[PDB]
Amino acid sequence: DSAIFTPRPDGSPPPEFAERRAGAPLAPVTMPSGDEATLAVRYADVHEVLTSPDFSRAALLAPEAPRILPGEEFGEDPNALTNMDPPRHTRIRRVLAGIFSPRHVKEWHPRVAAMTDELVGAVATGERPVDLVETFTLPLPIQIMCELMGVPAADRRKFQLWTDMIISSTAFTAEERIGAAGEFTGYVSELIEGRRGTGGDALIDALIEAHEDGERLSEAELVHLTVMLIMAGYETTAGVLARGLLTLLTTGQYRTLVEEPAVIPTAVEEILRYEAPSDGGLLRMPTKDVRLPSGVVGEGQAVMPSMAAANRDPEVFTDPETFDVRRAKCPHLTFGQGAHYCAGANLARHELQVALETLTRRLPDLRLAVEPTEIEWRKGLLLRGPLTVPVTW
Ligand code: HEM
Repeated sequence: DSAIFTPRPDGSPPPEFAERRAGAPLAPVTMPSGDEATLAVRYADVHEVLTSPDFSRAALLAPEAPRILPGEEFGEDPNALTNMDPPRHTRIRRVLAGIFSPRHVKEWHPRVAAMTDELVGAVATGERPVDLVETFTLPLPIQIMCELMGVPAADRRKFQLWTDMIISSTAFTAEERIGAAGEFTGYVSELIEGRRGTGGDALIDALIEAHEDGERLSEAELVHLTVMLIMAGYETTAGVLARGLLTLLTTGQYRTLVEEPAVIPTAVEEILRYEAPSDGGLLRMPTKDVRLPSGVVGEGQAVMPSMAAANRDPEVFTDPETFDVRRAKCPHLTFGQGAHYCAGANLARHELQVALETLTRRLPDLRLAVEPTEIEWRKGLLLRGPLTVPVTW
């Protein structure tokens, strides 16, 4: 297991979050690696940990630094954006801010709608019951990312299988995951070679142009970013989408969106808040003693921010354990905050919105085909979600 506390059979939070928010807001936690870190669970603390300039990400690559998981995985690549500090991080963050500008993401809206229509159309004209994960919530983000990256349809499954292997640290050995990452990268390098200089207007072309014309990305940064964007845009989105649809169906609030589609934008934010798929996040190393709202974290003592625990803090969210698609106030931290705020947040939010728009439009009578306790879940602190979501109509 890679769960933060006891592995859980559903999407409910571990009781230690509420216990800690009440009586131990900044206390050590033993991570799956066996190393310790300070677990921040209150929203005020997590928000400061994510936004303060007095924390480092690159310091966690040092040999004696705490690690979240046992082994030497791929979050140790010094060319990964999540492992960088300013000024290097600043340069690449500025490149990505232009590439993912609201104007540029809006230009990708039609492809997002086309892929969503295709997959919902296939469900609606097919047999029932169906597993909505295999037929929709899993394929949709990876197909979108593959389209935006100029990947042929025939290769989407390889990308899905490679990503699943690389992120499933407890399911495959390091040799297997290293091998998949080597294929992934190798494919992406050949993709760039066949794509560069041909005048496309996709995400992949904007990344290539940043390297070739701007000289604002190195070759290793370009290749690593392209792989990361695919992996992040696929798994995290797919997990939030499956968790959110399961919760909509179990609470009966799917019907709320069918009858009042104007609620879908607040529903997307509430799904992000309530089904935040990572109980824990990337560690932050204090580069000096940092005064947080609940206490001081010492220089050199790494902090785990829990965005999921922050997302249920009653100081910020009234009735935080209630799922309410009409919730007006929803400043969740599911996309993080500060320097490493999700670079794809606009695209991810739009995908979720269009998924719910299209499912409720085409399949208004959708309902669970099994009792929710028959569904198996992933357990790990970096990504939890249901394995299947059987539905019918
Ligand atoms: C629902 C979907 C998603 C969620 C909940 C999510 C969440 C996050 C979070 C929490 C972070 C910051 C991690 C930290 O600071 O420790 C992050 C970073 C990032 N996300 Fe997203 N993500 C989602 C979708 C996407 C999509 C669609 C893309 C790209 C197409 C993307 C690209 C990135 C990248 C590149 C970073 C690193 C930014 C940096 O370190 O400067 N994500 N994401």
